[PDB]
Amino acid sequence: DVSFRLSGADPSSYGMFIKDLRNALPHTEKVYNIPLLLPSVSGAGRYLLMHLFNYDGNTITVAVDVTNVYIMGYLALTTSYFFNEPAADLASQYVFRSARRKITLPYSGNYERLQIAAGKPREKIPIGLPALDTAISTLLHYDSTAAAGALLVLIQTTAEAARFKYIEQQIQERAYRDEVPSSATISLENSWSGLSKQIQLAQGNNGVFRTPTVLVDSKGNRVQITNVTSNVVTSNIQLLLNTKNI
Ligand SMILES: *[C@@H]1O[C@H](CO)[C@@H](O[C@@H]2O[C@H](CO)[C@@H](O)[C@H](O)[C@H]2NC(C)=O)[C@H](O)[C@H]1NC(C)=O
Ligand SMILES: CCCCCCCCCC[C@@H](O)[C@@H](CCCCCC)C(=O)O
Repeated sequence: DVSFRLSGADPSSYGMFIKDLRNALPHTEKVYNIPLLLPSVSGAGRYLLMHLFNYDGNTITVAVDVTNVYIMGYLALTTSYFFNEPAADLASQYVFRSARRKITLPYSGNYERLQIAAGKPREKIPIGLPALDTAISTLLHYDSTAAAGALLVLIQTTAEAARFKYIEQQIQERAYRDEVPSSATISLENSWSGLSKQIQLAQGNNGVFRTPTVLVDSKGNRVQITNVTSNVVTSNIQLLLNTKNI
């Protein structure tokens, strides 16, 4: 299990949490020095439990699939909550079994469905450590519309930060003040599967992408990523989705 406490949190302690999160994900192989997530894991070992504490010390436990960093559901007091998707239902067979009741959320976990439920794209949802504190508090008491927005915050400040050093740094900059994610942040989130695939395809292609990946940079300009010498590959991406899962 990994843990993060919003009470007394700073860029340093958040950085430690993201390191812990990355380190809790198993790999037997690195591709271009980037850990390669496993094709599959059987049993309860497939799921990592993140213990998150809001400023007041109230807690949720979040279940994360270690093969893809997808949040499947969470526990809030004695109630478990899972996304409306087969992978999450499967997760409910292994985690939070001692919960008194189980609620299935009226949406899947994908960005498009969550944005519809929340009533706004994540371009317009501020993120940061204060937003994460809010998200935790929101998830403690069931409200499906509010929960959609909270989950959009949660996914980006945990899973996406684990996947990209740039996103981790973005959240560290937002330690005491929320701000909507940069277009670069959104771009990286959307391209994680694509980048993971192409980095793996580069293995037998002299470090060259079979298909170029289009990203928006920090300055806000659209750039093409064609090979492994790109800063996105050498410095940014921290975890690779296995091509068996793409
Ligand atoms: C591999 O990727 C790099 C980009 O990371 C490519 O180089 C850039 O491409 C041209 C010059 O060739 C310039 O417009 C850019 O300024 C370069 N960027 C950087 C950061 O140097 C390179 O062309 C690619 N190589 C192959 C074989 O595809
Ligand atoms: C893709 C259609 C159904 C969703 C399948 C699993 C995705 C939900 C699992 C958690 C998810 O929110 C991920 C990030 C979202 C990626 C989906 C956007 C298209 C996560 O928890 O980081």
